[PDB]
Amino acid sequence: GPTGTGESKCPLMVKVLDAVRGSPAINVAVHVFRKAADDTWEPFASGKTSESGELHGLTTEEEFVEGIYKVEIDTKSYWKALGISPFHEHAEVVFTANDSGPRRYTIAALLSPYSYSTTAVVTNPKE
Amino acid sequence: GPTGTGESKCPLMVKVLDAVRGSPAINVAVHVFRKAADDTWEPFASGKTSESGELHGLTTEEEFVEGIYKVEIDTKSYWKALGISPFHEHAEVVFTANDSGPRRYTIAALLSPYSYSTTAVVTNPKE
Ligand SMILES: CC1=C(/C=C/C(C)=C/C=C\C(C)=C/C(=O)O)C(C)(C)CCC1
Ligand SMILES: CC1=C(/C=C/C(C)=C/C=C\C(C)=C/C(=O)O)C(C)(C)CCC1
Repeated sequence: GPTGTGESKCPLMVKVLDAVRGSPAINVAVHVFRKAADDTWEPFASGKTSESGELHGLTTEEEFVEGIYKVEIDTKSYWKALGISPFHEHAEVVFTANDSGPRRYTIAALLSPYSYSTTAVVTNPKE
Repeated sequence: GPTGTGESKCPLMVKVLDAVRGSPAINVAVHVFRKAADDTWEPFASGKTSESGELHGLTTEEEFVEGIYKVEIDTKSYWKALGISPFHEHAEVVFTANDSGPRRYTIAALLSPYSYSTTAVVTNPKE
């Protein structure tokens, strides 16, 4: 498993779906941050979802150390570009990772203009 | 039940449900904040949900002016009290409050240990 800003066995993956059109939510910007020593959020990784609504390759197993991470989904620009003025500014998922060892995390979000749902699927690696 | 920063017509209400037990999520801490010129968040109101899982009297119409607000729900303390290991650190809902539109805002949240869903009901009448 590789080291730095690429994809190991992809420890963090984000998947976003659209509940109004019944399709993946394409081109949604995603920003990830790690809480720093000094209690503030430092930028950790970023990207855009693909044609299938997924974003892989945000980090490696070597760079994804234990910590508190924040994944911010720009849902507002997403809906605005489809001409809807949605309710939320963005959708955020904050969680503690790899505190009992490394794990793979998939963060999924289902979006509607006035509602969002999020779920996480966590698997214990090995290959 | 409870309250916050003083009781009026109830321009903002929060309701929290438990998907694991099919009940209202009681005694959950809720904090609300208003975004400031310097872009940081300032405390605005807070409280704990009552027996029916609702939190009212957080603000009043004079004080609730346009801006961007953040509602933070301490979901982690809620699952720990139940003996469940939860995934999220808390649930946040960030939205812009506008005059133009409707006035009553109900933010509802349905919690599971690895997943949460949030919806907003914005009306002209009550609740
Ligand atoms: C049910 C559900 C969710 C998970 C969806 C997943 C895990 C979808 C995987 C593949 C799909 C839906 C088909 C596809 O890409 O073609 C999320 C967390 C969004 C929250 C709302 C309820
Ligand atoms: C969040 C949530 C849910 C609960 C909603 C509740 C308890 C709403 C109460 C009042 C509302 C939404 C405003 C209105 O008075 O019209 C259900 C179980 C549907 C599942 C999806 C997630």
